[PDB]
Amino acid sequence: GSSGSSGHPMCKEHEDEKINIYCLTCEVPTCSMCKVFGIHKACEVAPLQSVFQGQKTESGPSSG
Ligand SMILES: [Zn+2]
Ligand SMILES: [Zn+2]
Repeated sequence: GSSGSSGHPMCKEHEDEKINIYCLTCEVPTCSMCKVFGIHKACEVAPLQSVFQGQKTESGPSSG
């Protein structure tokens, strides 16, 4: 009706990969390998741990 069971979102690229970090730009909970070794470079990932206000992305250049 309205309520129901729901699991955790898994990275689209890696069907079998427990999400480690969460993306902001696109607003999608993706892994880190996709951010450091993927297309999620220009995006802004944060420490899923807490994910407090303010960006924490310094290491890693941003591509077009
Ligand atoms: Zn992204
Ligand atoms: Zn991934």
